[PDB]
Amino acid sequence: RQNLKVLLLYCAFLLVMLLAYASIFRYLMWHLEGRAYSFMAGIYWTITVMTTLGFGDITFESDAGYLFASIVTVSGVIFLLIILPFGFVSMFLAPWIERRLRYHPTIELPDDTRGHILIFGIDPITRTLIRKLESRNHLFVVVTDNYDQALHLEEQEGFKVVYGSPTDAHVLAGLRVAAARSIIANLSDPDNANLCLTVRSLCQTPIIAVVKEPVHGELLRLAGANQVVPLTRILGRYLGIRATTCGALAHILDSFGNLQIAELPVHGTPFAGKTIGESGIRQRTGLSIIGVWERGSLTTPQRETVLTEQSLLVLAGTKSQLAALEYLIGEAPEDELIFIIGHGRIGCAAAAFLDRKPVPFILIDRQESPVCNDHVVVYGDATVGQTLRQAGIDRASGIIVTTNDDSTNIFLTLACRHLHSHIRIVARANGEENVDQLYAAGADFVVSNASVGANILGNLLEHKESAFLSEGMAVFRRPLPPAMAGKTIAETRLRPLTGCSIVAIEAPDRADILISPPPETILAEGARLILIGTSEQEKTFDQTIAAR
Amino acid sequence: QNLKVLLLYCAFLLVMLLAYASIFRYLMWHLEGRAYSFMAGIYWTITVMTTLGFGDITFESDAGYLFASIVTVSGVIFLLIILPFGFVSMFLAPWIERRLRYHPTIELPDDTRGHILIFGIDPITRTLIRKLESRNHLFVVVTDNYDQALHLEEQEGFKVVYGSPTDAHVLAGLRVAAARSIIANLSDPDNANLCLTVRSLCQTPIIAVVKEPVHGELLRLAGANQVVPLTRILGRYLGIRATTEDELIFIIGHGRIGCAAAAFLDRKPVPFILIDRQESPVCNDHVVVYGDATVGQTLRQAGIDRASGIIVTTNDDSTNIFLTLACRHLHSHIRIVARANGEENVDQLYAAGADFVVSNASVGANILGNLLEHK
Amino acid sequence: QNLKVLLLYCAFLLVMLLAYASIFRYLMWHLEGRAYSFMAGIYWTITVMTTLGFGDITFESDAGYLFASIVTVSGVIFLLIILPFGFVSMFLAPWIERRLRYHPTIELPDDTRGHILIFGIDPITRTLIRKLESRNHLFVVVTDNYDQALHLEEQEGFKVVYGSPTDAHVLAGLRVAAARSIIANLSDPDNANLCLTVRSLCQTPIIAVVKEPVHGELLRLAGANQVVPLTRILGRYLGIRATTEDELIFIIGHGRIGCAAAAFLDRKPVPFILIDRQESPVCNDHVVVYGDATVGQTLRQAGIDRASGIIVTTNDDSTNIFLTLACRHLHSHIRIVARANGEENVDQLYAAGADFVVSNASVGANILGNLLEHK
Amino acid sequence: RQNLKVLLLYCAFLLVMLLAYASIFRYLMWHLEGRAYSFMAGIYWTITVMTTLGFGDITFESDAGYLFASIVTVSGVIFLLIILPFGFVSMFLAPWIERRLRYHPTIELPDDTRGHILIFGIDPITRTLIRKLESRNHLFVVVTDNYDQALHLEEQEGFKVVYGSPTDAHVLAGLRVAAARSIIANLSDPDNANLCLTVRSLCQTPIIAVVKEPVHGELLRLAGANQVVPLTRILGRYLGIRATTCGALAHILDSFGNLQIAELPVHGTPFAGKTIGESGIRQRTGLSIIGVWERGSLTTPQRETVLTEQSLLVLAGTKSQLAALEYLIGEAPEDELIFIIGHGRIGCAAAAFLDRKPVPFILIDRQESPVCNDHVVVYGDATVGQTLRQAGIDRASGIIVTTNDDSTNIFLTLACRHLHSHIRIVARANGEENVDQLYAAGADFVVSNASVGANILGNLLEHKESAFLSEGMAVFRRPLPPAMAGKTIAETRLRPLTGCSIVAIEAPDRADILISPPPETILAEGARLILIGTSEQEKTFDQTIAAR
Ligand SMILES: [Ca+2]
Ligand SMILES: [Ca+2]
Ligand SMILES: [Ca+2]
Ligand SMILES: [Ca+2]
Ligand SMILES: [K+]
Ligand SMILES: [K+]
Ligand SMILES: [K+]
Ligand SMILES: [K+]
Ligand SMILES: [K+]
Ligand SMILES: [K+]
Ligand SMILES: [Zn+2]
Ligand SMILES: [Zn+2]
Ligand SMILES: [Zn+2]
Ligand SMILES: [Zn+2]
Repeated sequence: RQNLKVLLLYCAFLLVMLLAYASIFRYLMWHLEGRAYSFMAGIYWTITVMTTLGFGDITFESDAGYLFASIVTVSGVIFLLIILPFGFVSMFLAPWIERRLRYHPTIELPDDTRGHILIFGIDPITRTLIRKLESRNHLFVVVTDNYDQALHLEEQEGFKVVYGSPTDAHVLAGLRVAAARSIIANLSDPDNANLCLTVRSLCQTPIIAVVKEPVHGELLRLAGANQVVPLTRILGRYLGIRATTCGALAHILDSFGNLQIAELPVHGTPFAGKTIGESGIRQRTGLSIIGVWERGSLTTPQRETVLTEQSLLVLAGTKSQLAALEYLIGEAPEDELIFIIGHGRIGCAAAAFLDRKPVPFILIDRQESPVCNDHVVVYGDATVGQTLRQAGIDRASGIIVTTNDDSTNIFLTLACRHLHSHIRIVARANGEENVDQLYAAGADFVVSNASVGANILGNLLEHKESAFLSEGMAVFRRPLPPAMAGKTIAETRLRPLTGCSIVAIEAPDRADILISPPPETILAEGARLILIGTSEQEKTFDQTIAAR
Repeated sequence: QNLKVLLLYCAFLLVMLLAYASIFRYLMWHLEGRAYSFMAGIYWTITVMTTLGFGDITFESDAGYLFASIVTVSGVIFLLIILPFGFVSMFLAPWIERRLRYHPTIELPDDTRGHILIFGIDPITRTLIRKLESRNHLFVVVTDNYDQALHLEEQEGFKVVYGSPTDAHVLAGLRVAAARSIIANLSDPDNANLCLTVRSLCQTPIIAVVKEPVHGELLRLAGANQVVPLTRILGRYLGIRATTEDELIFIIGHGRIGCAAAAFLDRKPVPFILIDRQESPVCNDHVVVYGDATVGQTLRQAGIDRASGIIVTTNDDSTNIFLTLACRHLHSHIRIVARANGEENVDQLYAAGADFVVSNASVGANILGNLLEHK
Repeated sequence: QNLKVLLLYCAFLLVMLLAYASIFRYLMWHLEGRAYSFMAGIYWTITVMTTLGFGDITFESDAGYLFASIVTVSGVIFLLIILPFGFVSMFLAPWIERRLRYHPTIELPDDTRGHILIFGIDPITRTLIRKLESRNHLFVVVTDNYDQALHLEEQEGFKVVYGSPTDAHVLAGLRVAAARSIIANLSDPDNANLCLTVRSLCQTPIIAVVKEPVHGELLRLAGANQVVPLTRILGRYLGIRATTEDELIFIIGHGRIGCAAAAFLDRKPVPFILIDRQESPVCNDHVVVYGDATVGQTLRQAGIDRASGIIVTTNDDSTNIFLTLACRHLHSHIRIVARANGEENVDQLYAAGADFVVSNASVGANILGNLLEHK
Repeated sequence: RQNLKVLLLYCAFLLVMLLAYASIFRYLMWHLEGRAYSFMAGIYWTITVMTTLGFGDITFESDAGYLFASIVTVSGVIFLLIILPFGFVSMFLAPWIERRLRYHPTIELPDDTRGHILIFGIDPITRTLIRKLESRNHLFVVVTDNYDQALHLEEQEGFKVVYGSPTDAHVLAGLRVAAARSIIANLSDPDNANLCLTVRSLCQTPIIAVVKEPVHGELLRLAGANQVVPLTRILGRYLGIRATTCGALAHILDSFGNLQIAELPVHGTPFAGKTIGESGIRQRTGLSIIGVWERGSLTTPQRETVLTEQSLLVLAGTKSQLAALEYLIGEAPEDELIFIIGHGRIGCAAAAFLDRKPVPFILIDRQESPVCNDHVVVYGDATVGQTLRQAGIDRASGIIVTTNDDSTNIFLTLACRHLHSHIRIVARANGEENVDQLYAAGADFVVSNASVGANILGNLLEHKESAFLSEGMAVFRRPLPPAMAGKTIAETRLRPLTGCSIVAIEAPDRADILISPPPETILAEGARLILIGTSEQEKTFDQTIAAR
């Protein structure tokens, strides 16, 4: 842009210089020496002089003609010999060298820039959220106050990088935060607080803050943030659920008090190896298989679907419906004891989780946690010798390996699995490049940080048409009224009446479900509906069915 | 400088021109018997050196060949090598050489007078500069830190010099004698060194910002014309804002300021609690409640409930904000006074819930600024 | 690459030449009725583009003027801009661009086979390289450390790649499948990661240098074809050299080696004293006498007098030298075995008084080297 | 050198190309078209073609002539249009940019380099030894293994800088250590040991090692070093001598057992304010004023010389002669108590000194000395408040301020002198740029590290014709034999007879001395000689006087 324009702007000047001279010449030849020259001769002459070719076939004779020739000559040397080779070189050669040779840190965004997604605080999660959602070519812009880090992210991108204080309002003004589509506040909690209060001072643009300590959750909504994600606590959960010898029930959401969305690791459970229709999970409980999570993907349930031990079943149903699956697994193993190696915010979160549903564990680390005063820790280097065995890794029913270094995690998983082939080992993979290797070391399940993080933010980013809608709302299930047996969702006109929206229609006699049905969907008899609206829209719903 | 070297070389070139154009007209006459008009001589000489080469005006004698060969090369050496080099070197070097690698300015020009020497850059001084360059005073900051001279050179509005502020030779190059005023905002021992050294070269007025108020008379002693105990003052402004029985003021942060503020609330007896993480390396006369205020029930275990005032005094604004935000959530009616190092965060401490905010940079600049034009 | 782009552009230029020289001869004939020999066409075309401009062969019709104007510019664009650029860009860029700022090599060519991947550079491997490039094997070292890739790139004899040795995509670019052998000389957890990852891409032989000998079977388990417990071995070589009653051997230095050596002198019961400064982060089974050996009567308070042998095992050669020098001064007849990390200091440990010197780099290279060509 | 040669080598080729072409042309014109051209025409043509001037007055006509013209044309564009502008630019423009833009670290010395002085371990002392002895333009070469430090020393020099391991023998080989004049080993003691053992492996070049811990002195001579300087211990001495309220006697050398070279701070002594002849120091004791040290300079004593309080008197005489000056000062003040603020190697050395001649002191510091277990230290920050007064700085007779930071030293000296105007304050100046300011703060005397260091090394460097001669020798004084009353030193021919050398001849009845007398010096009656030879040369001396 700014360099190419300067180029052919200067070419327009040169062509003007040409056409001018070629005519001044034809004038002089006529008015000085009495020679009528064709126009092309004027061009041909002028070119020949400036370019310093100088054929000498067309020359002047009067001193006056000498002067104008001398002039045109120099004008060739100044503008075709100096500037034009300079400009061709300066606009082409400078970018390759000046910008690799020394950083020219981008400090501001263009005036017109809109629709971008501001990333504040780069790390494995966000870096993975970027590589994943640039598959829709969103304009991802990351920001850093760290000069040497802006260097790295500028040479390898994918995403434009800005260098500056994320709290300085003037900086945020140059980032056109008002015209932004969404802002990801992935800094420290006090910086996240500063960040939000500052953005709320310039605009109202949606801010998804990733909070470290879950207690600071309400404090960041308070700082302005539209949605808060306690990632460290969540990953701890996913670890504690994966470690419980027999796959246990995990509660995801309490939609008012009507419906519970939950999940279940199929491992060590009578549904493992068995299929969906074979297990007949919906039939015996009345539950709703809203989706199955196997190989890092969200898929719709099928009857012919075999549940691997590695699988995770999402659920939806009443409190007495979930209860029916805590008995269809369904007995706890005697002498449970889970080693949690690593007392980060995650290992601590996981230990807080295994506390919530009482399973005794041992927290092993090297130094004491700067954050936690409520967890007793066994102190000692796990890498060095008999440390795990002195704690008694022998009577353990599960090892959760939670170091912030993947290479170490691998080496423990490798060390444990060698030492005990049959025990449940759950590891944690910061960088998702090491996921495959924790499995290959012997991990029964691997929780990739980057992957789980990106998936949450990603979903919260493209659901951001109704994510703050979904926030502060209740989701419910309604047995489809027989009056609408055979009628379209569109023909029924449910949303203009009630305000609720259909997200899923399952079969009357099947574990199969149709999720996010199109407006042209013809309803069926007995088909069980599951919708999302306000608490009060679930309410006025029952009329607009009775009304019409 | 670089421009002078350019058109000095253009004067030489025009001399070369007028000379050659006349040597030519001489030769044509004295070698081959051709009288050429002066303009023809210029026109020829230009045509040769510029290597255009029309060939309408040529010599014939071997002698004429020689002078033509000479004028030809002189064109290639001075219009083909130097003049494109010089146009490129004076224009292209500054954009690249100076962004690409630092050429640290080590000295001030001979004639430089009326400048205001800044020694020890920080939020205060940086704010004193943006504020008093609205009268376009020549602000010159100095640092012994190479990597810091880099930052301040690319972003300016003030020229930056790299060198030891205590080395007398350095101060001599800074023309301290002809200076209008000197701001000594370093450590107390450095400030002392700085003054004793300037008093050795001149008598130029020196406004020293003293950290520990006891060292105040020691710096006037080092030469300083006026001494400003900024940390003590900001503590005062905090203690005054927090009172305005069962009075009880939490002071979160035991810096020199929170300690100054606690020393202030002592002077007019109001009971307070000093909360911090580590013990103050400077104070042995204030009892401190030790514990991280960010982590959980720390403030409540001290009893933030029967408190009539919280003074939030961390040296990090983002943390101050997050406390003010945390306190005001926890207690809507109590007087919360916060402190804003960088004045970019002032608005946000208010927005968090601060009943009053004391901006360091702002209060500092205002004092120095006033002391500078009242000088 | 860069050379190809050059004479590819020369082929285009010669095409431009032969084309123009014929278009010209055509025009002269079809425009003005002048038959020109082919060489005249070349000679003209050269003369125009090169901007020489003799003016002996010129057109007269406006049409001829146009084609001449065209050929003229085509000379200025392709002989005046690109050809001097390209000669400069392919020649001048490598000397400057690559010394001036690093362009870190991130990947290996498609066809690269028969190479020996080095993972984890240090005195041993660096010595294994200088020794086995006497058969001109393609040694490629890898590092995730940017500033270390710089050093190893300017001083080589081995190509350097910058990247995570555990990232599978990185290993894919290194053509690990077509590799001849891989040397895993990282930490034990990294070595484990490294192997499990290579075993995921290929089955290429991996010689892992294991630090703690207990992790030996764990690395064969990670895939490694052969495991070398170098630290344990060097300890052995030290313990053997120090015996060869009242036998009593001082082992100065409680590294993995001095600890290995002490474990060795345990296996065939000879009483010793382990002297160090801090406690070993790895060993809880060796009692150590704590105290700085450099500072005064430390060795004599332990009783270096009734000792039958000193094993000097510091990870600094200059210190080892200074101890060996200090001991041999203090006791001429006692058996002193020292350890030489860098083999540049071997001669000096002898010269200080070492009865035998165990060079780390040398013993390491010899083992790996043998394991590499016996492979 | 290497770049200029490549330039005019290429100019020789160009002129060859010229003279060749100009003759090929004249040949062709004759053998192709039948035109005899003068030689100058050939040059003139050839120039005109290659330079792309192209007058077109002299052209060919045959196709053959076209070819050779086309050839000469291109040869102009390749060698006058590409290389010659490149080479003019590359040899001129590269040094200014390539070398400022990125370091090209000098890794080796030229083959022929001899007579240089290798500096190993740059610091205030050596940097001052360099600025001082480049006033004789010696080739000072400093060496460092620190890349970022080689950068600094290369841009500011004065002295060429080499980058490499000073212990690596190959490195030392490139430094041509064999052809070296002298080597200064100013590294750590183990590095100094390594350095010497390595140099002794390549050559025998003289090595002056600056030893930190004085106990390691004999260990470095053992490593090869020809002379060892325990600088830290010496500076401690100079501090302890300066602090003793009344100027005390300090013993410099025990030449066998015959003669003692000593010194005396004149401060607080009855010679202060008084002159040399007025005090009549030589007269009452028999001592020899070998030189006076006032303002950082070594000067010959004069009778009309006033001894300031700041002065230091060097001495030479027997054990009973020095004794006579420990009573002419001469009484110790009651209640002596010296604060030594700073427990470095120097403050510790100074405290070890004030121990040797029992004066009670207080060692104050912040942390405990990693090196000393024999000095009890009062721990506490001296900058912070009542720390000095709680130790009782009130009953102190002297403060020695010995921090490794000058700005702090200044601030203490400034703080003490404020607190106590009359007490003896001795400070220490690392960098000699701060010396003036310690005085201006109130220091009664300032010991500049850099200055005292350079002066020792400097002297040891230019005395290196007889420094190792002076080492292991004894210096003596002899009452000039009356037989040589009126005879020259040269006429006497003392050195070929005895082997001793005259360094000083003083007057029979004067405190004045003539030092390093020229060979043409006519002796006098009673004039007292002081010479330097071997222990055994002082012996055989008494014959060669009795012989003739
Ligand atoms: Ca991996
Ligand atoms: Ca802000
Ligand atoms: Ca060596
Ligand atoms: Ca100074
Ligand atoms: K012509
Ligand atoms: K003609
Ligand atoms: K021409
Ligand atoms: K021409
Ligand atoms: K030309
Ligand atoms: K040109
Ligand atoms: Zn915890
Ligand atoms: Zn305090
Ligand atoms: Zn051990
Ligand atoms: Zn001591």
